[PDB]
Amino acid sequence: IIDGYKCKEGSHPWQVALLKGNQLHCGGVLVDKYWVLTAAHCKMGQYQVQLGSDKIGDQSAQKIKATKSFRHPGYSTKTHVNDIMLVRLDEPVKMSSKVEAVQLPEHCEPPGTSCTVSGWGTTTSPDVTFPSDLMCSDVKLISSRECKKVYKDLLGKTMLCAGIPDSKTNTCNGDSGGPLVCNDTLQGLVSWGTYPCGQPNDPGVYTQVCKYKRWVMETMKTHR
Repeated sequence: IIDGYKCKEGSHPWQVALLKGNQLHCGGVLVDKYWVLTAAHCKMGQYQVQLGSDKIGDQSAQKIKATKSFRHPGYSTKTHVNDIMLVRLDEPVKMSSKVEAVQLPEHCEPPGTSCTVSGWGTTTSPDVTFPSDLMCSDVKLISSRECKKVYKDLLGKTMLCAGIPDSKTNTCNGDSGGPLVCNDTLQGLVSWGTYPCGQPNDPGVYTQVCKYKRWVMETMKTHR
């Protein structure tokens, strides 16, 4: 997160870190005791999922291993359309004041809605610095029609854009898969941006979670 702020202790109990062993690979968001939602480009054969702390590599926070990933079958390694993936934990996580599933959206929030995205991505670019504490950035949903003025054909129908005009406040490397929450629901997953990060008027780009409600439900289901 570029030009962000330290998220407030325990206001983000749905935040998880996907680690490659010890080391930050991606963000993620808890959606149930057994399931984590993240970007498809974050996929690995296994993860260690850190839950329940704002501090990355917190020795007190529980890590749960996960080996099974369910990428949206439409994911494109070329365009990054459908950049969403569910991950099944090896064991369920106990809920508490530091660990809580996020609210999945019932509707799509419109342009202009105020949001916050969080992660442990670098706070500088291109020269990288990785933080201990979870960082937050307040952004606003930008309409497809505006965002297209910048990104043109790069933008698919289920990519959502967010940012602040004339401001560097944005996502960056390591923030991938993390939550964009607007109005107490998850509206986005961090997908991509321009590089270097934090360029004014270059929106951050997100998988628009309201468009995948059937798929998430179908994939998570536990009964029928």
